[PDB]
Amino acid sequence: SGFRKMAFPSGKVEGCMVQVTCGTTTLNGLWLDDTVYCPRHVICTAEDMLNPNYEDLLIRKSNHSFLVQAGNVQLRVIGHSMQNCLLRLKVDTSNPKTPKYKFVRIQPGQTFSVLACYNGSPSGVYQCAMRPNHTIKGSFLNGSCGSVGFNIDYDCVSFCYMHHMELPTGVHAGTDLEGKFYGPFVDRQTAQAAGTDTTITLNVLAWLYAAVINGDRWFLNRFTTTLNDFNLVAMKYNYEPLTQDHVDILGPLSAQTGIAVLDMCAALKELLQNGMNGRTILGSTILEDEFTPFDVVRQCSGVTFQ
Amino acid sequence: SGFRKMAFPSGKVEGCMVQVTCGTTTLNGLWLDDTVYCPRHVICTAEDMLNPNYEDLLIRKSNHSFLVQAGNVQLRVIGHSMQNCLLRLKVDTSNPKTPKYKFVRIQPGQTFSVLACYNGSPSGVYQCAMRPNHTIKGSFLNGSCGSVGFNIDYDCVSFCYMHHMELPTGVHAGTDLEGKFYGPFVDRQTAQAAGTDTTITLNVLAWLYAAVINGDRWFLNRFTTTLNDFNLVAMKYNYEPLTQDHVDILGPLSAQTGIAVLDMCAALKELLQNGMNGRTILGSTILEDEFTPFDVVRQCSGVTFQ
Ligand SMILES: *[C@@H](CC(=O)OCC)[C@H](C[C@@H]1CCNC1=O)NC(=O)[C@H](Cc1ccccc1)NC(=O)[C@H](CCC(=O)OC(C)(C)C)NC(=O)OCc1ccccc1
Ligand SMILES: *[C@@H](CC(=O)OCC)[C@H](C[C@@H]1CCNC1=O)NC(=O)[C@H](Cc1ccccc1)NC(=O)[C@H](CCC(=O)OC(C)(C)C)NC(=O)OCc1ccccc1
Repeated sequence: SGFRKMAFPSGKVEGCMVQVTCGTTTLNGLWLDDTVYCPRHVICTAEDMLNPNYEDLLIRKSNHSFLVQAGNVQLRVIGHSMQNCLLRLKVDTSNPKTPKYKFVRIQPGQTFSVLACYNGSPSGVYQCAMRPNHTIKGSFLNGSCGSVGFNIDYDCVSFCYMHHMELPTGVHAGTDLEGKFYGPFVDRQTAQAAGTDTTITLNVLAWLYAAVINGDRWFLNRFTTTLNDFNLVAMKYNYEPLTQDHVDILGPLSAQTGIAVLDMCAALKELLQNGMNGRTILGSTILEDEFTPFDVVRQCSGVTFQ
Repeated sequence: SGFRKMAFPSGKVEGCMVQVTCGTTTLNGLWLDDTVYCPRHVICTAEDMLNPNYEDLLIRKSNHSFLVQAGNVQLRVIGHSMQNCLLRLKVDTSNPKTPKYKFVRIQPGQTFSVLACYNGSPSGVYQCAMRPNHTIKGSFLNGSCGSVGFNIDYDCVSFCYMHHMELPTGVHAGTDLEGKFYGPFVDRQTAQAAGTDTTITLNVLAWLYAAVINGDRWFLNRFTTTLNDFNLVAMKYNYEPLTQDHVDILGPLSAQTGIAVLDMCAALKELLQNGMNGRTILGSTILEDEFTPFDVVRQCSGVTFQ
């Protein structure tokens, strides 16, 4: 029993972190096979940051403009190219610790583990959701750029995020491992702001299923709702519209608990309208939206505490 | 910026996890050098669980009664002994992945990272506090016994917890790596219950410092309090008494923010008495008690967002 925000074991990713220096800028890189991936903003200096032209900044560098350190060992750069907002630095050594991996672009609402890293050395791990507005609520200081986000399926690491920047609200933006940003953001110091966010409805519902599997039913009611009547209420409370796809995704959790999705929806409608009356759900006084249905299945018992 | 419950990178601990079988019971073991540590309740079968005599159960086993698997490789047991509620199985191979490590007995209120493990294979990592009543609010299923808790200082792993059992409230109990339980609990299936818990006052205060360092001051007030007047209020709200030692521990955070401890105490007194008025602190609608002062210093910038 219990329910915690649980990150993937980070060992396979720790063995891939390096430090990348260019001029007086140091940040983190990811070393797989004989390539090191890092944010391209490593090539900026102070002033470059406002209006940098990366093609023009890069063509001015050689291979030996880049210093790469793996632990206490210098990796020699024998090649470099730019791919979107990332650099791909070819090095002379293949990483002997390279796990099976994939690059994946996660979708809004999905979760992943972040390995916060400084000067190429891992310092902590925590679980994030990709918000609807394409930012994450991370925890990052200066020097954390190039820290990556990932999931693990079997023994395969699916990398999905590389950290690039912090926005004025203290939330975070970055790219997939193709260097394509999540959201409308750009790697330069303009006046960009996170758009308005929404509560992730599918996840709140998954988490209500988790509470049931774990033995708690207090928030349920005798009612049902239609997808549409639910969505009218959803909009009023800044929740994402529920779709039939979301209803189908919730199938297996519905089956394990015996609670029809739209019945769980009515329960949710009631919680939004009435509050929790000073009670908790899985120890929480608020409606948690950062566990997916897959997160609940991965953590909860396959047997309901009936 | 940001503030997350952050676990230590788990790689050094993942390389030490094995599976230990005895009869039809499988659980996790920790492999350092040529010793594997596991809960001694591995030697119980069904019925043994209520009134087991471990000395009598153990003397009936040989070395080859124990099956130990490291990944896909069988480690041969050449020795075994009991130490408190743990077994120490000597094996023929020294773990080539043994990190620098210590065994430490953590104190109530202190935190640590848990590597949840099943059948010797790590499945997730999350941060816990040791509650005042010597339990943790973990997330564990059947097969999770022998999963360990740890901190990392530099590159040294300080192991502090091994998981043994779940109590009726869904919270968890276990031992240090000497096999001595945290709390009055015993490794048999009696009618034991967690004692009443308390809120960890020192940590709540550390977390209020974290909120200030991160730029937020809304909860402060013009008042001060004495240690004693504070404690009268503390008792009324099920908070631990504040001690002078706690005040001294909070020194560096006090210094970084310019807020005297007892002034932060007055602010806390006010929050307990009045509530948060529908506002959040570091994104939380409740007073968080699972970050130590060391957790705040390890995660927050050394520069206050003034
Ligand atoms: C990692 C970079 C690194 O590790 O090595 C040194 C370059 C930084 C991590 C950030 C900083 C704190 N926490 C983090 O997550 N990333 C950056 O410093 C990037 C750098 C950069 C350089 C060139 C081109 C593009 C990006 N910059 C930012 O994150 C930047 C920080 C501004 C900020 O919000 O912090 C304070 C201290 C001023 C409050 N953010 C940014 O430009 O956002 C857009 C914006 C700027 C100004 C006004 C309004 C919006
Ligand atoms: C790990 C053991 C393992 O991995 O391999 C198989 C042995 C178990 C992890 C627990 C179970 C679910 N989550 C966890 O954290 N640990 C146990 O099963 C131990 C086993 C044991 C055997 C012999 C001697 C001592 C301990 N037992 C318990 O945790 C036990 C479980 C009872 C429980 O609360 O679960 C449900 C399903 C019945 C709700 N807890 C226990 O004995 O607590 C004291 C108590 C028992 C009965 C009534 C009141 C209090």
